[PDB]
Amino acid sequence: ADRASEFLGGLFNSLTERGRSLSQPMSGDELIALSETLLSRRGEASGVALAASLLAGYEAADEDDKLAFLDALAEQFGPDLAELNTAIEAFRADASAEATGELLRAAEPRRQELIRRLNHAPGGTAALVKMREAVLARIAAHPQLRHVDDDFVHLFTSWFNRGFLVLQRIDWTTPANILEKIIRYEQVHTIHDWDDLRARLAPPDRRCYGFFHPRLVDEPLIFVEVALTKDSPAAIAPLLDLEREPIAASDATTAVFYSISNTQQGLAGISFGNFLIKQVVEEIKRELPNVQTFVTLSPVPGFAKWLKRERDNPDSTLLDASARTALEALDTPNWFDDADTADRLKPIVLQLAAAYFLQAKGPNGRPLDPVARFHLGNGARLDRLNFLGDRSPNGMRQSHGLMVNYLYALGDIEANHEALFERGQIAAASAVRKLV
Amino acid sequence: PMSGDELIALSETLLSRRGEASGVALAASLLAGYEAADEDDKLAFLDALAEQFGPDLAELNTAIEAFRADASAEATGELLRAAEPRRQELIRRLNHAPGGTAALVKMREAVLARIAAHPQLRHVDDDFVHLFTSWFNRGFLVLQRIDWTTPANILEKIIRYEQVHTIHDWDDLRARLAPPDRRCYGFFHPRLVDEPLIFVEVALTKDSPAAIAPLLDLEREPIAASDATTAVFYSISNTQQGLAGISFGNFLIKQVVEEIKRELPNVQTFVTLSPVPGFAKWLKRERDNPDSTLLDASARTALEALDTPNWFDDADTADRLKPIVLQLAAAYFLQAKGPNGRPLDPVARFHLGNGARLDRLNFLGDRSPNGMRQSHGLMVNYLYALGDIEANHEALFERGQIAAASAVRKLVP
Amino acid sequence: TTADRASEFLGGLFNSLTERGRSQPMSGDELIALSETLLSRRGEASGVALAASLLAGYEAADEDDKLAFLDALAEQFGPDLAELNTAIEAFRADASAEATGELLRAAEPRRQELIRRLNHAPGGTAALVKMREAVLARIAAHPQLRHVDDDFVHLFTSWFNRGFLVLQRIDWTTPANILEKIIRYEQVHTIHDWDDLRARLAPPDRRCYGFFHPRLVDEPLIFVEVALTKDSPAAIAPLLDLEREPIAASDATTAVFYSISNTQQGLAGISFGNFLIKQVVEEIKRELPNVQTFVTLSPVPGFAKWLKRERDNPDSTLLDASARTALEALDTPNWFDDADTADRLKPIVLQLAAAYFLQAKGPNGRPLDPVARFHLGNGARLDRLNFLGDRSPNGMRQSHGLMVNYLYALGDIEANHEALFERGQIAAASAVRKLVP
Amino acid sequence: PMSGDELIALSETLLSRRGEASGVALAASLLAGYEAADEDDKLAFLDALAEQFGPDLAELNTAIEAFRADASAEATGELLRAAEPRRQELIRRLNHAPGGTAALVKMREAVLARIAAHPQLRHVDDDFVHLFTSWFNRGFLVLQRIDWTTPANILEKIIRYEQVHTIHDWDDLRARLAPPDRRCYGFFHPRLVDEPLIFVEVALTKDSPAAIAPLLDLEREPIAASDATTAVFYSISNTQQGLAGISFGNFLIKQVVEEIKRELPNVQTFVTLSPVPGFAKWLKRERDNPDSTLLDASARTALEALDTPNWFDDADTADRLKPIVLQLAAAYFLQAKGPNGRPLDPVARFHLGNGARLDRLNFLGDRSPNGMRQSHGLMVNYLYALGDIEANHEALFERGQIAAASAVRKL
Ligand SMILES: [Mg+2]
Ligand SMILES: [Mg+2]
Repeated sequence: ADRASEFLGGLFNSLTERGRSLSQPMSGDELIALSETLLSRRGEASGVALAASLLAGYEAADEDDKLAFLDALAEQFGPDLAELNTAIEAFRADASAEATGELLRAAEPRRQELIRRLNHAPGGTAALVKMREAVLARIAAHPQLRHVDDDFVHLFTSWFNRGFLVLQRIDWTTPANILEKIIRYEQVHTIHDWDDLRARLAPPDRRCYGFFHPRLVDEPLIFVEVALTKDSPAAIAPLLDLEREPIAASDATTAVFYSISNTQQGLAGISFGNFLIKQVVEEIKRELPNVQTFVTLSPVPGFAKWLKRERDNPDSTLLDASARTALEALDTPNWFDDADTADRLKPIVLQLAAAYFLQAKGPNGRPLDPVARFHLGNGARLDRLNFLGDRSPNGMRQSHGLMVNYLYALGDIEANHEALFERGQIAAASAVRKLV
Repeated sequence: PMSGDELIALSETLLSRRGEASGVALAASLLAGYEAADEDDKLAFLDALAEQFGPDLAELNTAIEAFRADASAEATGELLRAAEPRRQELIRRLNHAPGGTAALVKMREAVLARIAAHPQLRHVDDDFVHLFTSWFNRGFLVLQRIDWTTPANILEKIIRYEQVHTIHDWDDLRARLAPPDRRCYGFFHPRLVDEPLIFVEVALTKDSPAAIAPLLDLEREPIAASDATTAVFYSISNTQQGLAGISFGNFLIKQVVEEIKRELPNVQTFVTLSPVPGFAKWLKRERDNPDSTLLDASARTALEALDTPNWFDDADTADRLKPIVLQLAAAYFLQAKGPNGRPLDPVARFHLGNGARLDRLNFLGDRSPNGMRQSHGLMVNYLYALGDIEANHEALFERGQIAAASAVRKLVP
Repeated sequence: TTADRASEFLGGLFNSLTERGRSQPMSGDELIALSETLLSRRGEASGVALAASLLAGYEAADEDDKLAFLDALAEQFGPDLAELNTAIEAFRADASAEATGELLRAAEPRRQELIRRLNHAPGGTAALVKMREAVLARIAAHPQLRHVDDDFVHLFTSWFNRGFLVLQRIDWTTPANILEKIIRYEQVHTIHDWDDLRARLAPPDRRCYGFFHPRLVDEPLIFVEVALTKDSPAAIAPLLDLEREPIAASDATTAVFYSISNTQQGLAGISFGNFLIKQVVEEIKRELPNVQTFVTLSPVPGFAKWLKRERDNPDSTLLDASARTALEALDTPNWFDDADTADRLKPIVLQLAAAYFLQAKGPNGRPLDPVARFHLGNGARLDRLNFLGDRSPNGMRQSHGLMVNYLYALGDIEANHEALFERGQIAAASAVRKLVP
Repeated sequence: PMSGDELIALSETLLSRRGEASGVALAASLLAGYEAADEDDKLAFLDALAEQFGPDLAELNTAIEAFRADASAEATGELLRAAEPRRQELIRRLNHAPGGTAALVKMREAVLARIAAHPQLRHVDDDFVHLFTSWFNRGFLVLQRIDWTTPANILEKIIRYEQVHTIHDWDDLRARLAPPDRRCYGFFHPRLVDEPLIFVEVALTKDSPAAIAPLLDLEREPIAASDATTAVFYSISNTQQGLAGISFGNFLIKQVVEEIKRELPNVQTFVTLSPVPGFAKWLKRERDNPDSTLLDASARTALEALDTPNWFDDADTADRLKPIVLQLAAAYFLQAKGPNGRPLDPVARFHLGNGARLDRLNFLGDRSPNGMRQSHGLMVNYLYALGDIEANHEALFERGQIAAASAVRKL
C-alpha cells in the first residue's frame, strides 16, 4: 500500500528527535592501539564505549596524528595476508563452496569491521563522513589511501540507501538548526547573518529544496536552488538581479534550476539515485501546476580547461588556423566587452562547445563535463547553449562565460536516462547537435 | 506463471542492467514472478542461486593470478570484489523493487525452509545474512507502544505472530493491551513497514508471578497503573522467520524498562515469566544416558510420572517430581551449552544477553498444552535492574559468565 | 506555506490533543445541589473536580434521577426572572448601551454557565453530548426541556466549529479503537466481529470516510460509505450483493455514495458545514483521478408519509380520479412483484415524487425531504428518480421503493448551494423538472 | 482603497447572507478591506460597530412586549436572542474567512488601542471578549518545547515578543535555546497557527538567583541537564495584544515544571526570578499621599536617594534603600490591590494565581534601564511546588488568601 509514506515519516521523526538528543587529543599510535581493542571486543556496551572514545580521540588529534591513523588503516588494517594466501591455495586446489567462501572472508580488510563498529557510537556516521573526507584529501600525497577510501564507499553505499532519501522545501518554516546549515551551504547568493538568509528565502519567485537521509539527521545532503519565472533564461546576471522586480508563483510557467550542490564532502561519489531532479519537479508541479516547463541554467566547469588542452594540440581533429586565430582572442582580460570580438567568437565557441558535450567523453564511457553527466544522467536534455551567460570573472575562466540549458520533461525523463545508460545516446536538442 | 528457467534468465538480465528505471522494473517483475512460481519452479530458482550465481570464476581466476603475480593493494582489493557471489548483487537489486525487502525476507524464509532437504541452499542463506545484517541496522530500530489505539492491520499481525501464549481471537487480544494494568511494546524498522520485528507483552502488577494462567485468564480484575509496582515481561516474540539470526541488539529490554519507568515511575521492579523451549528436548535426550554425572538409578523413577495425560493436578505423582526436575533445570541453565559455548536455551540466551539474571525456577508454572511439550510446564523468572544490565551483559559477553541467583547456583547437582 | 502549513500545524496539535485524550449514584436533588456549588465556585481546581463529580453522578444516577435533573435544568437553572425584569424596566426607561448590555446578561439562563463548566471535566464534551441526547429523547414527554436543548445548541455550535473538522479515510490501517466504534455505527452492511468489518472494508471497490473533530477525540461524527463503479446505479441490491465480483479501484470511473450517517444522537441539528461531500469528492479524485462522475444512490424517507397525506387529502392539489384509482395498487402485499402493476405505477409515482422534491417544502421553506435538504445543500443536483430501486421491506415503507441519485459536479457545488440557500432554487435536472405538473 | 462606509455596507451584506461559500467570500473581502484602509475609515468602521451594530431595537422591543404579555420560557429565550448585539454575528461570520481568527485578534488590538480616545468602543471589546473566551478553549492549549530545532518563523516571533529581558538578534536568541543549561516552552492553540500565545524561558541551574545579570550573560559556563537540581523561570511572555484579558488557564506553570521534571528528574526545586512592573507607578504615586501609614517622615527621607539618576552604582547610599523598599514591597504585595480584591501586581496575580508562593524580594536584582523604570531594579521570587500549587490557587480564588513566605510577611 501507500501507508509506507506515513510509517517512514513517523519513524524518521522518532529517529531525528532521538538524534537531537545525544575528548583529549590522542596520538596516531594510541588510536591504532584503540582500534585493535575495539576489533576484539565482544560486549556491546564496552563496544560503543570504545567506539565513541576512538571517535573523540580522532576528532581531537593533531592533523599529524590523524594522518598517522589514516595511513595505518592502509598498512595495519587491510586483510590478513597469511590467511588470504592459505585461502587462495585452497581455492586453487579445489574451487569448492567452502573455499570460495573463506576466500571472500579472508580478502575483506579489517578496516570494514572497524568502520562498521565505529558507526555504533552516537554521532558515528557523521564522524565517519568527516573521516572519509580526510582520506579523500590525502589520496594525492598518499595514493595508498585510495584503497582505504574504497571500503568507506562500499559501506556508505549500503547505509545511504536511496529508498530512505526524502525531499523537503527549505522555506522560512524550516527548523532553525537546518537553515543555519543553509547559510553555510548557500552557493550563489550571499548570506552572513539570519537577516540575509530570511531575505534570501523571502522572494516568492525563488525556491529551494533539500534531500535528507535518516543516516544524517537534519542534514540537507543535496541542495536544490530554483528560480520561478515565465521565460527560460540564457544569462545568470538577470536571475540574481538584486534590484529587479520579483513576480508571483501563479505568475510563472518555467521553473529554472540555477544551482544544485552536494553539501557533504565525505559523500562525494556516493549515488543517491538518478531520478532526484524528477522528484524536485513533481513537488513544484504539485504546488504550482501552472509551471509548464522545467529548465536548468547550469554552468559548464571543465570546458575552459578543455579548450586549453584541445587548442594546445596544434593537430586538432577539427580546429584549423582560421579558427585558432580569432579563437585565442579569449587570451585577454576583457574581450566580452568589444561587441565586435563577441559576435566573432560566438559561432566558433558554440561550435567547439557542442563538441565538448555530445562528442567529448571522459575516462569511462561517459560525458567529460561533470554537470552534464549529472543532469543528463537525470534524464534531462541538452536543450540550448547560452553564449556569455555568465561574464563573472569566475565563469569567464571556468567556461569562458559559456552556460547551457538542460530541459527536464516529466514525460521522457526516464526515457532519456535508459538511453544514456543502456546505449550512450546523449539526449540533445537538434539545434545544438547540428554544430558538429 | 514463470518457470525456474525464466526466473533464472530474468535474474541474469537484471544483473547486467545499467538503467535505474529499467532495473527496478525488472526487479519488480522477477519478485512478482517468483511469488507466482510453483514450489518446483521456486526450488529451481533458489537452486540456480546456489550454483549458477556464486562468484564468477573466470574473473576470480584472473584476480587471483594477478594477486599471485603482484600482491599489491589494488590486487588485494580486486580479489575481494571478484570473490563476491553474484547472488549478492542480485539480492541488492531486487531490493530496489517496491516491497522488495519484505519480498526478500520471504524468500529467505523459503531457503531457511528448504535447507534440510537441499543443504546447498545454505550458501545462499549466508549472503542474505550478510546484506540483512547491514540493512537492519539497530540504530533505526524504534520502540513503539502498542495498544488498542494501534492500527488494526498491525494488531492483526500480533495475533498471528504471538509465539509464547497463543492469542485466539481479537477479544483475547484486546484483553492483553486494553486494561490499564497491561502493556505492550514493539520494535519497528524502516526496512519493513507496519511489521513489528519484536514485540513484548508486559503485565503491570504488585508481585513477581510464577504461573501465567493468573495473568492470562479473562477473569481477575485490573488495577490502576500508579498502583502497580512491578512490570512483568510474560511474552517475547521475534516475528520474522526470514530474520532468524539477525541480531537487533542486546539492550532491547533495557529500553522497554526505561520506557515503563518514565511513564509509571511507580514501577521499580522488573522481571519476566519466561518459557524454556529446549528443556523437554534436553531432558529427553539426557534420558538415554550412556553415562552422565546427572541421572542415576533412583532417577528415571519419578521421570515416568511425566508421561501422563495430566500428572500436574494430582499432588500425589508430581510433588515428588518437583525437586528432581528443578535440580536438573538448574543444570540445564548453568551448565548445558550450545555448539557455540553459549547457554543451551534460546530464551536464556536472549535475557541473559539483555543483562537479566536467572532469579527463580517455577516448577509447572504453565499447564497449557504448549508448556507441557516444551519443558513440562516449567518456567523461570529473569530479573532486570537498570544498574546491573550493562555489567551482566558485559560479564556474560566478555567472559561467558552466566548471571544467576544463589538460590539457583546451588540446585546444581 | 499557509494552506499546507496550517494543515501541518493543525494536524500536529490535534495529534497531541489525541494522545492526551487517549463515581457513586446520586439523587436528582444531590445533582441539583452540586450544580449549585459548581456554579458558585471560583477556583479552577475545585471547579473541575466538582464538574467531574457531577458528570459521574449523573452517569450513575437512576433514570428517574437523571430525568429529574434534566427537568431541574429547565425550571431551576433558567434566567433569574427578578433581575431580568429589573433590566427590562431599566432599558424601557432609557435604552442605553449599559441597559442592553445588562439585559443580554440578565436573559442568559444559568444553564449555560453550568454546561460551560461541566465541559472542563475530562470527558466533559462527550458526556454533554450523551446528556443532550437524553434531553432530546425527552422533549415529547417533557416539552419544557426544549428550552434546555436551545442552550446546548448555542454552546455546541460554538464548540464544534467546522474549521477543525477533519476527513479521514477509514480502513484496516485505521486504529482498532476507532474501528470498534465503527462496528456499531455501520448502517448498510451487516457486521458482527472483526472478520466482518475487515471483510466489509477489504474490497478494492469500497471506501468509507469519516469526519473527526478534536472536541470528540477518536470519534467519527459523520460516516460516509462509497462504492467504486463504472456506472451510476438505480438500485442498491446489486451494490450490496456480497455474491458480486469486485473491480479494481483503478478500473472504476464512478464514485457512488450509498450511505451517509450522523453517528452522535446528541449532535443532531448541529451543522458541520454544507461542503462536506465536496471534501470527500476532492479526496477520492486525488487518490483515483480515474473517476469522473460523482453520484449518490440516496433514499427518500418521508416520501411515503407525504404521499399518504396527499391521498387522505380529499382536495389534493394533483390527484385526479385516475391517479387516485391507480395509487390503490400501492396498498397491496407485493405489487412490485407484478411487472404489469409496476409499469402502471411508475409514471404516476415518479411524477408525484417530482412535485414532492421540487414543490414540497418544510415548516420553513426548505425542501421537505431531509435527504434532499442535505445533498442539495451540499451543492448537489437532483439527477434521477429510481422507481423501485429498493424493494427491501424498509425502503417500501419509507418511499415505496423509490430511490434517487443526486449528482455531484465538482464545478457547480458552490453554484448550486448558493442558489438553494440564497434564492431557494432547487438544482434539478430537466429529466425530472419537466416531469412535474 | 476602501472607505469605512463601504465596509459598513459590506458587513450589512454579510449579516444577511445565507449562502456559505459567498458568506466566507464576503468575510474575506471585508477583513482585507478593513486591513488595508486609511486610519480614518478604520475608526469609522469600528465606531459603526459600537453604533449601527448593537442589538436590533425593533426586535428587542417586540421581544420585550411578548415577555411582559407572557413571561413564558419561549418568550424569555426569545428575549435573550434579541438582546445579542449584531456585532457578535458579524465577528462570528468574519471568523470563517481563511485567517479570520488572526485578523480578528488584530482588529481587537485596534479597538483596545483606540478605547482611551473613544470609550464607546469598550462596548465592541465586550463582544470580542465574549467570543474569544469561547473560541480559545483552554483544553486545546498545547505545551511545546521551543529550542533551536524550532521552525524559524516561530523563533522569529519569540524574538519579536520577548517582554521580560529583550533579545536583540538570533545569536543572542540561540543562546537561550541551544545551551544545554537552558530551556524554553511555548503554549500553542489551534486557533492561531505557529503563534506562541504564552512562552516561558527557564534557566536550568542548581540554586535560586536574585539577579538576572548572571543569567543572561553570554560569558558563562554551561551545565549538563542532569547537573541541575533547580529550574529558574526568568522570563514569561503573553504574546497577543489582542488576547489581552483572556485567560488560558491558571495551571500553565504546573504544566511546565511537570514537563521539566519528567525529562530531568534531577530537578526538585522550581523557582522564578520575576519582575514587579506595578512598583514604579505605585511608589511614584505613593509619595503624593495626603496620608500613608507606610510612609512617614523618617521614611520619605531615606527614600529620597532613589530620586537621583544613578544611585545603583555606589555601595554607599544604597544600603538605606534596602530596608525601606523591602518593607514597602512586602506591603504593596500582601496589601495593595487593584479595582478588585486581587493583588495590584500583574506578575504576582499571575504567579500566585498559578499556585506559587512569594518566597523572597531579591533587592535590586535588575540593573537594566527598564528594570529601574518599574521595580527600581527590584525583583521577587515565586516558589512552585508540585504539592501546594492547587492548594495555593484555591485559597487565592476562593478566599483571596495570598500565599507568601514568613520571611516576606513581617516586612
Ligand atoms: Mg559488505
Ligand atoms: Mg453567547
